[PDB]
Amino acid sequence: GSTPDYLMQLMNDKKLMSSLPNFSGIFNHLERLLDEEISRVRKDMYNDTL
Amino acid sequence: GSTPDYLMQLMNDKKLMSSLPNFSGIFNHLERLLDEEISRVRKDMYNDTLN
Ligand SMILES: [Ca+2]
Repeated sequence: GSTPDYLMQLMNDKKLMSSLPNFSGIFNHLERLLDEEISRVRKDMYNDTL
Repeated sequence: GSTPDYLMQLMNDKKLMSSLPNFSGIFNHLERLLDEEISRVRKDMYNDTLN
């Protein structure tokens, strides 16, 4: 039984990062790490179905 | 040994985040994910050594 609240919070962080490409551009890895966490979360929620 | 380039880039990102508390504070999880990746990287580099 999975909870969407975490995923929802992450995607709001992601929307925000997308809105600030100038800030994102001064970090080496920051936005990629958020993307990877989001992919991980979605995979987990789906796999707790199988 | 060296050069541990990925770790240095991450730790630079972390210092930059610390330097920008107002920017960091508008996100729910962003800085923690960075902290977690750093710990993971240091752990892997150390474990690769016990081989
Ligand atoms: Ca922190």
